[PDB]
Amino acid sequence: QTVASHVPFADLCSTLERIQKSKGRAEKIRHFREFLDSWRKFHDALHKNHKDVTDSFYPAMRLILPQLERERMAYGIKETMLAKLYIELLNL
DNA sequence: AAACTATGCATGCTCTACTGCTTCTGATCTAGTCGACT
Repeated sequence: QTVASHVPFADLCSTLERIQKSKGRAEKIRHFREFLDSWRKFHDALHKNHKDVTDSFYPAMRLILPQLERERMAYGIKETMLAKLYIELLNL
């Protein structure tokens, strides 16, 4: 019953887009804090009955900070490979 | 004078081979990524 299974990726993408659009640091910090607080409240609500929980903010934190990813090996797809795959798949 | 048989022709179906054109597949080759070394 991980929290990440109830959080659409669209919400995280929208939060990141709002953070990027904002100019002042205050707005970015406010958006991130609101998202984290919502996640924490949902986590508390979900795990009321469970005693030992391994669920955390890792699923979103790893995506927010890809430069700190070490569990996942190199994807092997750089910009050129990604462009080639997009061209082939989209049938452009 | 009548019946049987040798001879031949015309045509459809089938195996077998050969020549040539087109397409598919195995083999011969450069770009991208990770890694080794110095």
